Amino acid sequence: MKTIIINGVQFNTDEDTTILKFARDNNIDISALCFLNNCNNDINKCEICTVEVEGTGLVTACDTLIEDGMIINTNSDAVNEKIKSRISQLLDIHEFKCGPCNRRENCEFLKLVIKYKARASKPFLPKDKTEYVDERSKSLTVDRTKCLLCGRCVNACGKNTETYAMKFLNKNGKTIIGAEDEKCFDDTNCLLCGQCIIACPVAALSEKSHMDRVKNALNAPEKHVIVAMAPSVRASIGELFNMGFGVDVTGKIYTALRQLGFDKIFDINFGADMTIMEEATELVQRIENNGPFPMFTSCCPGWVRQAENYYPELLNNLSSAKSPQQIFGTASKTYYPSISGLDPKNVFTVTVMPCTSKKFEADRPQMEKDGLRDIDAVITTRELAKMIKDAKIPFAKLEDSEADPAMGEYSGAGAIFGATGGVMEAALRSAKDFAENAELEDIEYKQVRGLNGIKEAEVEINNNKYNVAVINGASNLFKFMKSGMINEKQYHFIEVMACHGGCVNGGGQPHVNPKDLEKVDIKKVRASVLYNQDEHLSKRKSHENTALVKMYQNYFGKPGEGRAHEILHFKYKK
Ligand code: SF4
Ligand code: SF4
Ligand code: SF4
Ligand code: SF4
Ligand code: FES
Ligand SMILES: [Mg+2]
Ligand SMILES: [Mg+2]
Repeated sequence: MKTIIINGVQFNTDEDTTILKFARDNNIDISALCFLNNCNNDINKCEICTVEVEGTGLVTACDTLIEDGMIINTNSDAVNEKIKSRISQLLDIHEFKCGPCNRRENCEFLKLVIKYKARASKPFLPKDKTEYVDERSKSLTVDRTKCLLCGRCVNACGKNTETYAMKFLNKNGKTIIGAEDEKCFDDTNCLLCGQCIIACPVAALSEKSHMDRVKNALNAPEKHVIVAMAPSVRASIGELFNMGFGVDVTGKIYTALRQLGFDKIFDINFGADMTIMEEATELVQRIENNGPFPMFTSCCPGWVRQAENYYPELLNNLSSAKSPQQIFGTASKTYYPSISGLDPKNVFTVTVMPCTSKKFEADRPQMEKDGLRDIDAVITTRELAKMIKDAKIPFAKLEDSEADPAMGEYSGAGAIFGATGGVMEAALRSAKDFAENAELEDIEYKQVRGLNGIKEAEVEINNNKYNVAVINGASNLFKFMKSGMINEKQYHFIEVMACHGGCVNGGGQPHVNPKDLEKVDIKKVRASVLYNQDEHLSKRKSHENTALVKMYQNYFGKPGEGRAHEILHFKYKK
């Protein structure tokens, strides 16, 4: 073993790890900042994790290994003044205005300033933030007046996407972070997945705001404003109201959306069932025509952009079915009027997503028809949360209400969409019933679930074996293709999500403090909410959605053909 003295307390351990990690595992407080995802800022260590080691001096605990004979002190005056100096220096480059800041209620930096009572040697107060702000992107926004240059976004992008779209840049001899050549992120190989935002300890990286689109549309007398949340929203937004993790708040969201003044409360899970109708039918179609295999999902715009930027040869292999968001939006301007009498142009369709990329998908030029946008606005989970708080809605104390069932009902299949393997399973539940023309009892495909990067399974459909795969994260898509796993066998249907764990870990999701990520498996705790809804729902198949069946019977007809194929589909091409 090793003998380690920390603050006078002796430890006898055989572990090989860092001071920070060992300290955290023994309830010994050590501050940190730039350390996240088992990596720190190598070229510019923040030194917030400084601790004293007798015979060595001050050392960074987040990358310093424990060694026998170490006598560590974490709270000496020499350590605190050092940490206080670094935080003070960061403040010299930080616009310290927490009042209007969108991270006011969960900023790692603010908590560090309060903790050490640090103050700026000179308050950073830029007159014009123009040069510091980049709002060119449809999904991302950079405010470099808040940027600590901790590199956590850069490292996050590398790990999650392996695109390294977020880079350190030298602008006029000044270190900043941004896209390649300081271009607009959209104009680069960036996936707009927002993982860089999630890793950001401050409000330096945020989503491109759409709240003005919403509030204007709401206050517009003639505008009929629809709202519909994604699957993952009802399993995460509760976190930003001190309700904890893994708490279902579906009913509370519906009520909150009515108090905010939305004219109609629908649900994207209804659109998730639609996507399954239009994707399960296509899978069966491609089987009969024998290809083109494999069929890739197309509901994740992060993946779409990844295909557009790295694998354009696969764009014709993507499912023509629109994403649950876009497919919902299409029906909102055509079907919903036909059952409400509303003038389509007065219909304003808003979605609540866990995703920053969804903003880019919704504003795609061709994502419309007859001048009518499928989706007019997308607000992240964080945006809706702020919208609720600004309205002074006591969310945690709201009583449950239901959505409007015309486009608000959803089966358990559409419910699990928010988790990696969700779309896959949901699609197989319908495709097997379609191909075999039956109503099979066994519908649970646990094989394609979980947090494994790459997941594969052999499924039987109409007395024939087919190979499916589920790519869990953009970095795993790169690995899947580069390593030649695609060519090792003939796959017939592949799911691809950009964010590891699925949309429950989207870029528009609530920020989780590093100390909570250690205590909670955010990806599984969030997904559990979705699977629990699937288990307790009467309808667990997309095509068993009564409200949707009505819609298809009375308006669209059959899926994968006629009117359905006409307007609910969207093909990508190189
Ligand atoms: S980023 Fe954090 S510390 Fe800086 S102004 Fe915003 S809330 Fe305050
Ligand atoms: S944008 Fe955020 S994560 Fe990136 S360097 Fe600045 S503070 Fe760190
Ligand atoms: S949105 Fe995703 S791909 Fe783009 S820079 Fe951020 S982490 Fe990288
Ligand atoms: S996995 Fe979901 S949340 Fe992440 S980029 Fe794709 S659609 Fe958005
Ligand atoms: S947390 Fe250790 S150097 Fe940043
Ligand atoms: Mg390191
Ligand atoms: Mg109104």
